[PDB]
Amino acid sequence: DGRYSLTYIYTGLSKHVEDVPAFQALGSLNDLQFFRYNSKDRKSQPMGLWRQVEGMEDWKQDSQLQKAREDIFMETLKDIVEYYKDSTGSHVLQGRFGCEIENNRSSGAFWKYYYDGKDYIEFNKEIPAWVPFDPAAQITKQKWEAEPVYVQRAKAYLEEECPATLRKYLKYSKNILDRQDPPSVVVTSHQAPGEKKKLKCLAYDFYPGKIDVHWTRAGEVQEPELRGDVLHNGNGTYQSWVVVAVPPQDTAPYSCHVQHSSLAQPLVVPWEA
Ligand SMILES: *[C@@H]1O[C@H](CO)[C@@H](O[C@@H]2O[C@H](CO)[C@@H](O)[C@H](O)[C@H]2NC(C)=O)[C@H](O)[C@H]1NC(C)=O
Ligand SMILES: *[C@@H]1O[C@H](CO)[C@@H](O)[C@H](O)[C@H]1NC(C)=O
Repeated sequence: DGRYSLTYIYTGLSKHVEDVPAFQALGSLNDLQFFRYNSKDRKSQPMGLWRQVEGMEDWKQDSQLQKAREDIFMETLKDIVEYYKDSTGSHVLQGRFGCEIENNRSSGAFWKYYYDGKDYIEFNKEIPAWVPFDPAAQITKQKWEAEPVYVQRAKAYLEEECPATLRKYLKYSKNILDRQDPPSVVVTSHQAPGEKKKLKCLAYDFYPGKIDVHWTRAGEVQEPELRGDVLHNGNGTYQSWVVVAVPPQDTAPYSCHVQHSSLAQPLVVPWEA
């Protein structure tokens, strides 16, 4: 088996402006986002290729869960501002948590918070306890450890529930995270009035993202003039391109090359002037 990670990111603003939700949550599985939730619509919604996966999660229920998470989160943000006596200001609290497995074996877990961008508090499951980094965190810690169960629960969340959720999801996501969709390529050219002719090699509809794309001028690998790539989350696919400018009198042979993990051997696509 390989590496898999389940990450969540919560964002809360103490004085949100118009059109910006006070609370936002999102979740990822590896390099893809599978869900989202904000305090405006208050609904946990699958995203990307997960919008088509059935029976992996009861979104209606997970929404009740996010609403409850939101309440605690925003109360936390509220208490920090109350502590700095600055409710007139605009502040942010960000949370990060999740885990990762490698070869079906839990390989890591994390739970950390940031206030106005600085480390606020984080959970150390080995102790187990919260570690304050900011003075107001001393209060927060006192609250999250007011009963013996609490840390026990937090430790149980990272060591048992989270990795269980991740495994459950992997069961329904093989057709998503384990894909090896081969790249479709397209060589194209454009002549800018006054400029040289440029050739653009495009690799698309492929996954995983790791890919090798380069041109060759007479069997000679060229230095790209431009270069970019993108991940279309709704699709779960990448696109990577390269662009070379060609001398207005060059006659040499131009061919594009693509190497990807899903290919038994590299691909070549010459440009026919
Ligand atoms: C995945 O989504 C991307 C982005 O929506 C698709 O790319 C678009 O494809 C259409 C027609 O093929 C083009 O007209 C658009 O210009 C493309 N968007 C851009 C700017 O990248 C892609 O085709 C989708 N792949 C699959 C397999 O559905
Ligand atoms: C790991 O995968 C096995 C099958 O490969 C599964 O039965 C098990 O529940 C998973 N996690 C463990 C070791 O509990």
